Amino acid sequence: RTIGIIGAPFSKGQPRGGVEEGPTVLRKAGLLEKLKEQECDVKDYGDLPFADIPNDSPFQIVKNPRSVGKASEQLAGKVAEVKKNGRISLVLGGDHSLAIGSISGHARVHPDLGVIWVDAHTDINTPLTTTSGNLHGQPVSFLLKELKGKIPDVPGFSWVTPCISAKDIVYIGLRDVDPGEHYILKTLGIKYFSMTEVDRLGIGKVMEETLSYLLGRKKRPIHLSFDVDGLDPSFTPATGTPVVGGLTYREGLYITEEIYKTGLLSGLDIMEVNPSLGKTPEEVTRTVNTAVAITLACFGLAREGNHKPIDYLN
Amino acid sequence: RTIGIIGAPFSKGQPRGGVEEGPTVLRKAGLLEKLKEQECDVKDYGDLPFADIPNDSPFQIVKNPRSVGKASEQLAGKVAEVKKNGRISLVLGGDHSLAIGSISGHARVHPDLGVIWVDAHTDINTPLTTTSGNLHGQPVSFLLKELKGKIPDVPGFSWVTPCISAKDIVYIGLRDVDPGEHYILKTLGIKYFSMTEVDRLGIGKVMEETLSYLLGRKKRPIHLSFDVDGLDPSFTPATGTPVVGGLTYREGLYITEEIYKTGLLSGLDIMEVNPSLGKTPEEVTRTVNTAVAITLACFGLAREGNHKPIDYLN
Amino acid sequence: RTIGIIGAPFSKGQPRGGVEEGPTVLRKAGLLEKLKEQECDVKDYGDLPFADIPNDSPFQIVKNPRSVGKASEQLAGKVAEVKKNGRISLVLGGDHSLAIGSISGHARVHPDLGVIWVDAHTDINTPLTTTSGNLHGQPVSFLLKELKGKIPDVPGFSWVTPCISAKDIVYIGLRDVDPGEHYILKTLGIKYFSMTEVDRLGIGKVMEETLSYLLGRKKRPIHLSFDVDGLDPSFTPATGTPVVGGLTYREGLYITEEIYKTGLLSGLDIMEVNPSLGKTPEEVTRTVNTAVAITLACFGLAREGNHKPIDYLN
Ligand SMILES: N[C@@H](CCCC[B-](O)(O)O)C(=O)O
Ligand SMILES: N[C@@H](CCCC[B-](O)(O)O)C(=O)O
Ligand SMILES: N[C@@H](CCCC[B-](O)(O)O)C(=O)O
Ligand SMILES: [Co+2]
Ligand SMILES: [Co+2]
Ligand SMILES: [Co+2]
Ligand SMILES: [Co+2]
Ligand SMILES: [Co+2]
Ligand SMILES: [Co+2]
Repeated sequence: RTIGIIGAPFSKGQPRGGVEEGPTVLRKAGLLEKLKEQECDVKDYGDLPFADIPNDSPFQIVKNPRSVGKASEQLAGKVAEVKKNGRISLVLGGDHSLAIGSISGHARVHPDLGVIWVDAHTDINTPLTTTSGNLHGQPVSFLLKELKGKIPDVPGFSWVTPCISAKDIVYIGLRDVDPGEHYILKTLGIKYFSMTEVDRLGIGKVMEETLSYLLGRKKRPIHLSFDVDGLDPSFTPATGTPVVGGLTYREGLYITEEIYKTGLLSGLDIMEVNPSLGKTPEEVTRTVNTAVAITLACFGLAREGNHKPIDYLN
Repeated sequence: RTIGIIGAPFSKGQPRGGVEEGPTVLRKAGLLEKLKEQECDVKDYGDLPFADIPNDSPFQIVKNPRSVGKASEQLAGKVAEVKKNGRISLVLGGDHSLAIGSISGHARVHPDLGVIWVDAHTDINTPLTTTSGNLHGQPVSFLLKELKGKIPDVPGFSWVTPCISAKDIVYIGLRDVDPGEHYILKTLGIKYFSMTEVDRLGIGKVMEETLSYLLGRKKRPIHLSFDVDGLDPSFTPATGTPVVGGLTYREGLYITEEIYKTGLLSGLDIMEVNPSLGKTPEEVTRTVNTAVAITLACFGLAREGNHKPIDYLN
Repeated sequence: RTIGIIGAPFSKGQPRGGVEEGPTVLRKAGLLEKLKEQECDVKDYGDLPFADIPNDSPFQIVKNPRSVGKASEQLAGKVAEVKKNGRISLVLGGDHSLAIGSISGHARVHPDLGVIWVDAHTDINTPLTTTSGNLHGQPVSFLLKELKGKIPDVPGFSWVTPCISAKDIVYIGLRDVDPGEHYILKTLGIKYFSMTEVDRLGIGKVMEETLSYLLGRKKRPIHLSFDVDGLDPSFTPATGTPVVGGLTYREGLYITEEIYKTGLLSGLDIMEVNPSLGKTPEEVTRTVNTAVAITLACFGLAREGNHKPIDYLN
């Protein structure tokens, strides 16, 4: 599998700025090295340099819209470039708002992509439904074609064009969804597997249906947006919006192992890892370690084992 | 959903007296407020004042029988009253012995009720089978019609009349059952799902069968007696009789979310929460928080989300 | 059920010597007493005294081959003796290398035995595939008939005769398998349920298939080799090779409860418990406690309860 690593040290989609350290701690944990330890072809396109936009007052309640909108616009470009290089874009980012540019850039090359959004949240608040104003909780609303007409023209996002339909996305792990967000869920008929469905069906059936749902009619490129708060904070504590009762370490690896096995993974986001929020140096390493393990699984690392195409017994 | 809150600060069903603080810490955690934050109609009937019965020597091995028997008799009355007010009785109690009065009072109004008992124990010891003498581990024996004839006339329980049949109760979560208790299980043919069955079937199937079992022939009012030690102590540590290998936070919420969805919940007990037993201030908050989350789920709070009947996108 | 307890304080199959304390801490936790508390017939054949083999240089990369080979040869003899006494051999050991002698001795009496290997590892490295040289990670390679011809004549194992076929063994819990080990897995067609399969099917189906797999054609004696690192280190931290994402306390007990229920358990190993590796006195007790609970389950202790064949209500 050939990857296109892209560091995205951004945080203006939410209050806490430690998420910008994401690319740093992840790379320093040997991610690139570990990918190469596998049969992975890796090209690191570096960390995107997000220049400061000192003048960026709120748009109504929406915070740092110009900074956010510009970082996603830039990202979208780098992603598109890697997708043109015939590589799977791996976005080691800051907050989840970056998803807007990652998915957008991906769709430019493969407009028929299907999205898997693992998160404890749906992040589909509109600028009028969000109560926090944090954009890392509204990325999905900017992308849905069905929602084009409700989203106001927010400074910094003029370049955006909704690229995915409500039927081309599956949510897995939900356990903290706002009222307006849930209204949108049921109204647009979005397919989701909240923690209740996971508990009911088991992660195997959940993944079986998710993949059947998105790859029913035909095979299409898959984009996986992975918010680390989708996993229980007993696994990923150094994250800004933890919610108890999350997916287990195992369920996290099962999800990714199944996605990889599709052979259709083409876009991947690893978001919301914030070292600064770790209560102890071990919570940080535990969060980073869990984050790396999930990434390796997306590119082939299997729990049952791996082996090159040779005769080990000779 | 309309609730009838009833505080039951009682502890004489067992040794440790910190359980009496149950109503206090639960209410102070905003339970009433959080219920109102939902579409819940709440009337708090206050904390029942249990006067001291200084003269209450053991009956054979059975401890504090008069104190226990009187608190359940009183409770039964308050429950019946709330059930007559057309409200779902919510009993924030002390020890599980109170179940005797809660279920009894409930049955007075709805004699056809079905019982779901979530606990790590079966609490069906008779005064002759119990080895500890603690009544919080014998409540079920006073209620079963099938057992009427074996239970001795214990001071304080003359007012009791067995109200439920062995076939109108399901156990979920069992992992610490005494020999005589197990003998009673198999002999009366009581339906139960111990941790082994949960592991075997999954919580979804367990709940599917539990509800099919109790609501097969017809729909009937449901009484949920929830002992917090049914959940693993990694979730509810501040409890008197913890047993490892318990139901998860998720399984706990799944159970309740499914019960609520029946629309038949009419009686609820939240028992054995003892702040005094928390090893740290966080074990207390973790136990209380888990206790509140389970209660909210019984009245509609869903992990996938909630929304009023309006147009959020306008 | 009648047991034949055998202490095996050995550690030369790996670096750390604290595993030799296994028999000691296990017995001192009341294991023999607790077995008797059940309807178990127990005869403790004592702790095998492994004399020092001061002169034992590496064989290529393989470490302490003579010490290891001799301890398994001795063990095999004691096991065979207990199996001749019509008792179920219970091997409280040190490292997993001892499996070589336990299974070998067992097969002498019941050559048709079936093996269940619960571990986070496959321990099927050959002296030429192992990279660590630690024999506790190669035991399975000495036993497989299919592998006879690749394994070099290692000092200390001249007495060995491969006793099991690749089709008479099931692995459960795998999550850290070496490349050569995985090559062997797929090539010999060994049946296994890694953590991925557990996640996919559930432990109930996994056990259903494992037992159907080994007891399909006919009923045969079952040998359970239980490496405590098969369970998540949140349960068994005092172990030499911990790997996160392991089987839960519940899954561990479910496995054993199901094996016991077969009535065919005839050989049992409880390996890799190392007190010296516990970060705190509680990690040690937690590891030992978990180890005892699993053993009791193999001999009848059920979570739903137990009761003698009498009338408890009289
Ligand atoms: N729904 C909340 C929290 C969303 C959290 C964003 B996320 O999932 O990216 O961490 C909000 O709108 O602020
Ligand atoms: N079976 C034990 C323990 C029962 C625990 C009571 B419970 O479930 O309410 O906490 C006894 O009879 O003392
Ligand atoms: N595969 C590694 C680790 C095996 C661990 C051995 B065991 O499972 O017994 O703990 C090795 O060969 O050194
Ligand atoms: Co999130
Ligand atoms: Co998110
Ligand atoms: Co209990
Ligand atoms: Co109870
Ligand atoms: Co192992
Ligand atoms: Co092993």
